[PDB]
Amino acid sequence: GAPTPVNPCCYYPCQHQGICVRFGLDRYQCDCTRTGYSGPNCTIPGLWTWLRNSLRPSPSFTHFLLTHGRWFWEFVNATFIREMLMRLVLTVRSNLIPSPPTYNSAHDYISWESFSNVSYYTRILPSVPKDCPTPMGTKGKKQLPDAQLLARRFLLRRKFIPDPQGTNLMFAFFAQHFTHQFFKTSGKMGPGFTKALGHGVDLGHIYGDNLERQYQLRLFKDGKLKYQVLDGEMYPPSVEEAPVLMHYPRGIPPQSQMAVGQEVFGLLPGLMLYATLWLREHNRVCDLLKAEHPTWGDEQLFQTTRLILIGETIKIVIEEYVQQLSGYFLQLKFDPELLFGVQFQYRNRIAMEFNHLYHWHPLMPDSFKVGSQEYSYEQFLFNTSMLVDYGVEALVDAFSRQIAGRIGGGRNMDHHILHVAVDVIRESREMRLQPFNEYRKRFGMKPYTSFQELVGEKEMAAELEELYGDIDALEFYPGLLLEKCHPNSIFGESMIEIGAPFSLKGLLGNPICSPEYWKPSTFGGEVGFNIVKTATLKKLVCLNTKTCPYVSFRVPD
Amino acid sequence: GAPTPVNPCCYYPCQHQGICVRFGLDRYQCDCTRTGYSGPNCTIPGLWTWLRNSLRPSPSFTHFLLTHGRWFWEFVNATFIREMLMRLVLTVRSNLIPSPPTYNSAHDYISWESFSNVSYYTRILPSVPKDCPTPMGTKGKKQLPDAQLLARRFLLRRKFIPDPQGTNLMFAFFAQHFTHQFFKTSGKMGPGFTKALGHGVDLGHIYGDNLERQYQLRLFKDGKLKYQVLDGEMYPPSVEEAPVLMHYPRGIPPQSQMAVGQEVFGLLPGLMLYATLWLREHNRVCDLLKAEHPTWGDEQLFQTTRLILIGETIKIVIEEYVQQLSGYFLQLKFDPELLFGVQFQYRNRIAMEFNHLYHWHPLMPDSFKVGSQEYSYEQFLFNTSMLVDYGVEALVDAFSRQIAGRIGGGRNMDHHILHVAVDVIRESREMRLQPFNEYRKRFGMKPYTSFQELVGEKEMAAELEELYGDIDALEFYPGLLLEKCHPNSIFGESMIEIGAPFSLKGLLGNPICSPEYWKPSTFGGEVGFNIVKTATLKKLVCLNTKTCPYVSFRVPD
Ligand SMILES: *[C@@H]1O[C@H](CO)[C@@H](O[C@@H]2O[C@H](CO)[C@@H](O)[C@H](O)[C@H]2NC(C)=O)[C@H](O)[C@H]1NC(C)=O
Ligand SMILES: *[C@@H]1O[C@H](CO)[C@@H](O[C@@H]2O[C@H](CO)[C@@H](O)[C@H](O)[C@H]2NC(C)=O)[C@H](O)[C@H]1NC(C)=O
Ligand SMILES: *[C@@H]1O[C@H](CO)[C@@H](O[C@@H]2O[C@H](CO)[C@@H](O)[C@H](O)[C@H]2NC(C)=O)[C@H](O)[C@H]1NC(C)=O
Ligand SMILES: *[C@@H]1O[C@H](CO)[C@@H](O[C@@H]2O[C@H](CO)[C@@H](O)[C@H](O)[C@H]2NC(C)=O)[C@H](O)[C@H]1NC(C)=O
Repeated sequence: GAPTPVNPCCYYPCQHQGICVRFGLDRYQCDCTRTGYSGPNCTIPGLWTWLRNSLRPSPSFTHFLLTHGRWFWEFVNATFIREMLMRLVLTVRSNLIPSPPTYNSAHDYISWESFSNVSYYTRILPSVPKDCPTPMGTKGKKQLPDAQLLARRFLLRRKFIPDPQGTNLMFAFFAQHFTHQFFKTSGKMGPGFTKALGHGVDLGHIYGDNLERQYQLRLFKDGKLKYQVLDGEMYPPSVEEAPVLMHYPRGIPPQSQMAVGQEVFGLLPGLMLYATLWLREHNRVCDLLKAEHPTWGDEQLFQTTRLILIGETIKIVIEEYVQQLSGYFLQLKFDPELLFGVQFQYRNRIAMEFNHLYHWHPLMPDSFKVGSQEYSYEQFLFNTSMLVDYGVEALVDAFSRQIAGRIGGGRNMDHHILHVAVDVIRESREMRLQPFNEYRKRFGMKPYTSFQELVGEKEMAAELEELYGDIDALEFYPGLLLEKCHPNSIFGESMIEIGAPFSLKGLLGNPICSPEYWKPSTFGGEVGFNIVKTATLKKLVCLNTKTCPYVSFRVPD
Repeated sequence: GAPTPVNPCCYYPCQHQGICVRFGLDRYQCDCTRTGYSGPNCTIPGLWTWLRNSLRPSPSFTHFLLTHGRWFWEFVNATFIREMLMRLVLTVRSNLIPSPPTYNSAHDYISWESFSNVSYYTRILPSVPKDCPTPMGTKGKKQLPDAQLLARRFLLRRKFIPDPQGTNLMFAFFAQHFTHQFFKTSGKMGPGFTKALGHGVDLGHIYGDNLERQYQLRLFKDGKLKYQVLDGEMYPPSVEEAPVLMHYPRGIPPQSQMAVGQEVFGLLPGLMLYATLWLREHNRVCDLLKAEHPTWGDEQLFQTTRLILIGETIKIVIEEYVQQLSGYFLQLKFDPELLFGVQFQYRNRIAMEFNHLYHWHPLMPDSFKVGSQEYSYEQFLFNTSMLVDYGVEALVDAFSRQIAGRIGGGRNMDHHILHVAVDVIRESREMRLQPFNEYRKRFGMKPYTSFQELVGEKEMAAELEELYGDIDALEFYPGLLLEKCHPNSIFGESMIEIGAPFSLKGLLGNPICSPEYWKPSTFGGEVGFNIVKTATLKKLVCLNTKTCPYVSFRVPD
């Protein structure tokens, strides 16, 4: 007879990535192995770490240096300091992600099932044990706030708040397209599994997440994908030409449906726009390789073109996508040679927290203005002809001229897609993610002392306090999307400091960035190795279109 | 109209791991990227490589230093020079294996299908193109020698030639058991595929190569495996208790069959001996963890014990298995911390050449002497009661007292298993492996100038020449098993210089050897982390048996 002692790991006693291990019935034991710190809680700093801890600048101070005084960055970008700084950004950001994946949605410990079964989403911090007092550990209330009252009172958009950095819809449809290749949650299996077993930039949203779908999408002649030429322009093939199951709506004839790598891409003109572009790019590279290598088979023309398009994707994401997102004056550079000196596992496992912080649905606008007229949400969604009605040139120019919404600060998510945020809050609770403050301590940040320190103003913090009860019990999604934005930035501090470790580890953590693959012979000679380099977003649109329209991630000024 | 020019890569023009790339119709282009050398054939040495190339000792000279003058090695083993040398052996041997796997049985080039589809055997050197003059490239005859006349005239044993190092059958049954966890060729798919997707030391031959087989083999109580206690001793469960398909012979009742991880282990008393031992070891560790962690579930008791047994396997293979095999006076040490300074991918992909050089069937003796009597091959094979008739103690002592056969030099493969060598020569030809000399140049060795330089004597070289026609056309299997043995060694030079890169890369290339996993919390506290360390072969037998018999890899002297 006893009051059933509390699980000591509910208090999160370990600090600095210390592993809480339960011993006996009520004791714990923090494993501070190579965590830099020692002691019963990994709070006593070692010699080397006490030096770096008292010399590390504030994370909000580093972002200030990278966004002011442009004259200093003009010189850095034109010397070898740029390469030397890039080696520092890639090394420091990647050290936070475990080199082999530690845990997953079923095991809160190192295990061979967590390492081998690639059908699982991995994770960085283990889940809250089911025998904790509160559903968030030891702090907060006995029942979390309402999932819909949270999304309506804080996340629902009232009026469109533009992005201060000028990010356009061409970036939004790129983000949705580029991420659906490793964010594919299986509805039949559950909320912690993925059909995208590639776990990174495999372009599974172009060639299919399996092999049968890949064969049915390929022409098997000159290594090309099946292409359907419509009134002069080249579009992806019709569904009856490439009979792979697409999630097209019922009733629309197969002459209108278009088969692509992903199953859902045919439900938006923007998602179908990029799938048309990469298919034009894929068939474009196949012509340039057959010229250099006539004595090549069908398979080698395809598998070598895949690595090239994987190469262009990693470059455009590093030097244009992340660049626009950060707003840094320091020009980012995708050079895998910068990591040849460091120990860096060229493997990646998609974490369930990365899927979480990537819900940038506030990007989407109130309506979609394609040139002359202005399509509504019900007119834009599931439109099976707008891509062919306008062509790639018109839609690319149209999306590059409309501003997207600010991410941080909250109250900027359009109400047609507010239900996605409610599924995120619900999934975050069924995965049992640790509080927002506990994830900051994992990513080198002090926890928020008050609620006003999080949101920035007094009114929103007052309601967020009575709902949760404690700042150490705030969930992961609200803290990210309700955090106060940096001045003239797209989102708050915690979005940059947590999102950057996952991105660079997922981009440079590709086998093509390894010394074994980063050769010109991998991409079929120097002709193909120079397609990976010098690859821009304009060279993706304007090299595959009849005319060259305006295409970038910012709106004209 | 033309004579259809020869494929220039049939001449293997590139040297020093240079990649032959075909350009146009008849030209080639060697990619010497980071190969150390430059020029049209990667034959012109760079500055750093010309220094190391004129200062690298002979591979037959390094083996002489490690096998003579024991007094010098007494001091090295008792100082930090042992650790410093071990860091050198692990780093230099592993640099030959590609960090991500380069090619496989279907692609002779870097490709995402070669990297992602783990159902393939990878490879180090690409295959001979189908448009080469000879089946071995450009040298040799138009038809390779007979597969059976080669195995009967050179590989077939005449009289038993013992192992000069004293390797016993306890080593042989360990080798066959330990390797069947990553050497499982799928008969239905073909000769280049594997059912052992773990690709390393996953102990899939204990817990099953899939998940359904794992569940059906587990007791799901205290994380143990289903165990069948027979007359006091603990044996693996009967097949009707763990209904997973075993390849037991037809007719024998299920009361006699025993279900284990692998399907074939029930066809030898030696294979069933180790499966009984590890099952006793697995259920032994489960008792030691439940004491330290009472508040643990069934899953964590199992998955943590798996990592411990994976840890003991890597240690016993490094410090006892490879140690006995090498005969070095330098004591080998399994310390993953020695690779924390080097860039080392803690991932492994099983190569088809590693499956090749591991055909040590000359280990098997003429007959099996179990204590008093002497069982023949037809009495030993498929014996469903000898393990229970004698117990683990008797069979372990019996196998540790009988010498095994020499591997190199040829003419030492027992005729009951000579058909395995014929399948190896046939598989080597259907995989189209490069000549034996071309694999030596890949593993830092000069090619054999003559046939006498290979075998050592005049008569065997004379017949091997008229069969093949050229020393640059000798296949991979005969060159390995017909090579002249080192003085008083188990096999020749090329077996040590090619086998060591694959082993250390496959042992240290495990995620548990990574800094992220090599913590005491991974193995459930310091109690379990010290089971991985100090784990010996005697502590595997004598800690799970009633009596402690003689158990080692050598025979008493
Ligand atoms: C280590 O961390 C814990 C958790 O934050 C600290 O809190 C103690 O938790 C134990 C639970 O077993 C309680 O019995 C103590 O009363 C708690 N202490 C306090 C001050 O609240 C613990 O103090 C930390 N240990 C050290 C040495 O700092
Ligand atoms: C799908 O998009 C097409 C155009 O891309 C829509 O058809 C146009 O609708 C506008 C109304 O704003 C008319 O002015 C045009 O004449 C139409 N053109 C064509 C070719 O149809 C269509 O209505 C959209 N479908 C849905 C369901 O909204
Ligand atoms: C590079 O390696 C090749 C292959 O060993 C050498 O052999 C030449 O191969 C080409 C095939 O295109 C023939 O036309 C030449 O006649 C071969 N040369 C000789 C001497 O046999 C080639 O010589 C090497 N190149 C260099 C510069 O050493
Ligand atoms: C399987 O092995 C058992 C013993 O492990 C064999 O049975 C023994 O055979 C010997 C003959 O050398 C007899 O002297 C023993 O009395 C037998 N003991 C038992 C318990 O049967 C058996 O013959 C073997 N089976 C085959 C097919 O060879």
